[PDB]
Amino acid sequence: KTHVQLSLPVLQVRDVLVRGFGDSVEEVLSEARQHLKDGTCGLVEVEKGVLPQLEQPYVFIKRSDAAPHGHVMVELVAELEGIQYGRSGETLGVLVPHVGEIPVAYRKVLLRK
Repeated sequence: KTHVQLSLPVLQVRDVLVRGFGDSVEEVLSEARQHLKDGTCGLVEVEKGVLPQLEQPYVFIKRSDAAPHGHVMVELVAELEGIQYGRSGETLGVLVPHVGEIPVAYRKVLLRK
């Protein structure tokens, strides 16, 4: 399938133990997709002060369209030193590894895989 319904745990930035997916744009997009497939991916909602507490490159989920079965359609965009790799809509948050942190909510998305 081109799209997968996922429910992503929403983490507080100060709880996150592993604050990025790796060291290159290509690695972070790769690892993000592996963790999404394995159910080991969390979501941090972007507000003032959040991104400087996480590791670059960043992997965003961005709205890809205007929401089947409650799931917003999203795709992955990476960012490194102010350059983005991909072009999409509004940021729903930044993806991070999930290693058992307690979430504050769940975000239902339809992920373009």
